[PDB]
Amino acid sequence: VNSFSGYLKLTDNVYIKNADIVEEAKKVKPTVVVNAANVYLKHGGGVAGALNKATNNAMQVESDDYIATNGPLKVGGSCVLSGHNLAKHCLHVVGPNVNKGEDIQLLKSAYENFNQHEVLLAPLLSAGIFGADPIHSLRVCVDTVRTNVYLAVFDKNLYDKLVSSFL
Ligand SMILES: O=C(N[C@H]1c2ccccc2C[C@H]1C(=O)O)c1ccc(NC(=O)C2CC2)cc1
Repeated sequence: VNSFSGYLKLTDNVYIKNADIVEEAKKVKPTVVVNAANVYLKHGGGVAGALNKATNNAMQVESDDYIATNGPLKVGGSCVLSGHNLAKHCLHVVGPNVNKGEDIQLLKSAYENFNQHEVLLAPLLSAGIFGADPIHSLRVCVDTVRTNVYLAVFDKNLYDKLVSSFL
């Protein structure tokens, strides 16, 4: 039993809710919140900008030190950093950004990072300002992630479309 509330169950291990991932993280304080990161960990907008703002920019400060030491992530890769006031840990995962021309096949590799964590609160990777089709992202999630994932979808209209079209 866990503390996630109001989710629709899609499969054995994937759950979905119309929710603001920031508000959801603040209430649940999950072990892992996933950030929709880029390779530079520049958290300017979308989910990343929102999560970083909620940390009062502490996420960005920590991220800048990470990059200065380690260099950029790979598209499809991830790193574990602090969850600050939102979660124990933040798993920064880089899905391909279609608005930069990155290969959508890398979306499966991106979701594979979730399998290193037993339970996660997450957005749909490569959705929103990353330019992928969220219906496709949900399909890849379901077909790739085997651990327990609680998906937060900010837009109610999109949430309803994702549920109604789910196979
Ligand atoms: O952009 C956002 N979500 C979309 C996005 C973008 C980029 C990558 C993946 C995704 C998934 C997509 C979604 O709706 O699930 C987003 C989510 C939450 C906030 N919360 C706040 O601003 C708090 C109220 C002050 C802001 C933006």
